[PDB]
Amino acid sequence: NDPVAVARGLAEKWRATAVERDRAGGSATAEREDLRASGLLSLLVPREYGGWGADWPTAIEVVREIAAADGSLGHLFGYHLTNAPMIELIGSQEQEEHLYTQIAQNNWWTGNASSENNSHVLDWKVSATPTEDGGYVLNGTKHFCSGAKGSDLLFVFGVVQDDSPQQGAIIAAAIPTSRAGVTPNDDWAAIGMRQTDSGSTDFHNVKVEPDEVLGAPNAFVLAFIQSERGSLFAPIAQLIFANVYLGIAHGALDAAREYTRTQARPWTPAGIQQATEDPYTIRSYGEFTIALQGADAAAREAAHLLQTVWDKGDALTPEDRGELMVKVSGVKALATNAALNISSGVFEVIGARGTHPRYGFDRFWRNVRTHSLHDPVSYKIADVGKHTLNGQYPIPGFTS
Amino acid sequence: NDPVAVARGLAEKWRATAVERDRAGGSATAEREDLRASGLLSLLVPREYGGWGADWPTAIEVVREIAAADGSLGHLFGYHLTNAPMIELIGSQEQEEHLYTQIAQNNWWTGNASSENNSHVLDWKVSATPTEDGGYVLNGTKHFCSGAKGSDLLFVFGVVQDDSPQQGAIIAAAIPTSRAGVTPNDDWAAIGMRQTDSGSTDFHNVKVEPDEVLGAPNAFVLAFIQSERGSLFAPIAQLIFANVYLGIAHGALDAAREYTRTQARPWTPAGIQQATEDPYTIRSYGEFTIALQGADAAAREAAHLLQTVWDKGDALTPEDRGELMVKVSGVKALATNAALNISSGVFEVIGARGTHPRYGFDRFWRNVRTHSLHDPVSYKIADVGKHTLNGQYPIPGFTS
Repeated sequence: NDPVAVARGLAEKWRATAVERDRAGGSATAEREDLRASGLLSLLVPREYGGWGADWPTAIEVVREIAAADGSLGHLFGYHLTNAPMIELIGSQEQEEHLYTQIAQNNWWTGNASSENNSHVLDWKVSATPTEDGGYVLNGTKHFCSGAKGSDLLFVFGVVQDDSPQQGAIIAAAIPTSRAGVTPNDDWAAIGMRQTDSGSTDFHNVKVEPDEVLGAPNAFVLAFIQSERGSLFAPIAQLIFANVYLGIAHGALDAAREYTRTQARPWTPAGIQQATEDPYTIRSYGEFTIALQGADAAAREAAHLLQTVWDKGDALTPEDRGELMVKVSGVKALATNAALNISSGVFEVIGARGTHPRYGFDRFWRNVRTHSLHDPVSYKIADVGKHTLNGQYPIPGFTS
Repeated sequence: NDPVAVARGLAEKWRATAVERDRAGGSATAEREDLRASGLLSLLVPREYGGWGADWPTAIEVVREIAAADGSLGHLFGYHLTNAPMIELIGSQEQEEHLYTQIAQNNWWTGNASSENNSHVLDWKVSATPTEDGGYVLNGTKHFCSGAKGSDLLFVFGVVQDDSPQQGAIIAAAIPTSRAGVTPNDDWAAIGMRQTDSGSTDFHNVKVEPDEVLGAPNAFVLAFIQSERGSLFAPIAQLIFANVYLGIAHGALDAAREYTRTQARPWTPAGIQQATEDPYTIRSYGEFTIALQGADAAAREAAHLLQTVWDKGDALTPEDRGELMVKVSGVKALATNAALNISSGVFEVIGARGTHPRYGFDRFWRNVRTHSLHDPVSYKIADVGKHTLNGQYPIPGFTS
């Protein structure tokens, strides 16, 4: 009924273990179970199929709530949300009905071992060999996945690399993570985003049934070229990422605020009497708040635009998609730079004693600093620039 | 007799284990021994007493080289260098001859358990109780020390808090760290500066002998009020800190450069062929370099000014000290800002694979994010502003 309230409940529960979990790293097994039990995994699945049928702005509010409590869980959950929509972006009506129903009925976690955003297709590690029955066999190791480990349903891409008619095609499929031959490894380590389970997954002679293949061979690339509905992949993922960062930024700001009010001491050599009345501390909080004020407002407008474009279905035009991606690109930039600035900047007001690991105050920065590198913010900014000056739209792809 | 070359040798040696040492934290036992063996501990001790007799600019270059290798070791060594000068600043010539000679001949580490920079004196934790023979007994626990643990000679402050004529005076002393009742604890933990040994030290009925008391009771406070030679305490320490930050920034920049050249991949969706030819990567390296170019140049000028004021001895004037502190305050701000900006910003050019803990790339940011909070940069900036607008000099103290 009120997924945001549910998210708030989880956030409250998770704040108590936030420091220890960041320190420990590894999979957040108990928290993934909390999410499973909450029902939120089917947030975006249509109510027709047992899901919550939430709109994009609402699902984003949930992501933000979770991200503020825990950057890793925010990304884990937010990215999970982007997987199933692929089914209606490039998959068939039959697949939509079947898989949406199973996901909501079974409260499935979804994961991906999908695109290699910065490799030419014939160099991708996971190959797809066509079989006589119209399916494929997957082989190879996807070195960077998102939530494969711990997932029930895995959205995987492979490239046909033999010399058949499908040579070079990206094959998208949704298969059970528990299928023999699929090995999601426990090898994720990073300065931040430590509990996102973003390690490697091995595929050893993994069969993909014809009916598990989403769209035609190379459907995603064909959709990108045409700015068809499948080209909504990037604006959706990018807007979710931007909101994860904004959530992390709010988490950092609120943690700092509580510390300034309760633990911080005034700088007595400056004659300050109360930490909360230091004029530079006051200015810093104003600046943090104002940076988020603009970033959040922009992000909210972008979600409404995404809702509009989404609701057009296959009637969307390349212009609709391009205008959306430009707006989202700007939000990704605003969120990246606000979150980095705030998550680092709050230390100035917290002070020396707050560097103790018991506070884990650097987890916010480490989390944003890590994920913000998924794709280069410099080209987000450039895409916006090319639109402003030249009226040009981003070239659709996995990150633009 | 090229101490900088010796320091470069150590930096080389320390390279293979920089990541592991930051990860492990604790005390840098092996590296402290390397420094002991190198002879550098007596860098600023006059040649007449067995030391190198290096000037401030040279000593600072040594600190910078070490800080670039390892921020903790840079702080540890640089802060150690600031201890013995106290003997000249407020102690007698007899004490100079005695203590400088011991430090140099024994290759001693010096540590401190000195000022509580943000507490009124009657609230300081370490009390000093005068004794019949003209010495004192120390009691209490200094909660934040610098290299007390692992030191051979400890510079300690206590406050006279009994009803006596010396009531409220700060007593400075230099005692062997092994003096009965001194217990440097192994309780240092922080997000960065992990091997600086900055934990607490307990004093249980610790006797300070009459000849170990440096200057009259309250000598430092009296020297501050008059801008006497003792007031060089802050400009020395502050300039050292700024240069530790600059060293850390260079370390980060160099780590990034090597990674960009050898490991980074071009962003192929933008059509880039070589990571080293990306125009935004090039711009970022330019901005990092330029920020350090300005901060380093200002730092160098400040070191020359410190040398000039130092060389005046007791003839320095309050204006001399004031102009110096204003300059150093500016360097502290420049170094802080540059080091935070670079140590965070290099991630943008390194990219997602560089977030793996095996690279330890966040250690640079964690180190400067931590120490930069020692005293508030906002008041460094304000002190400069007050000089610029009003011609006012900073009020001399332990941090200004």
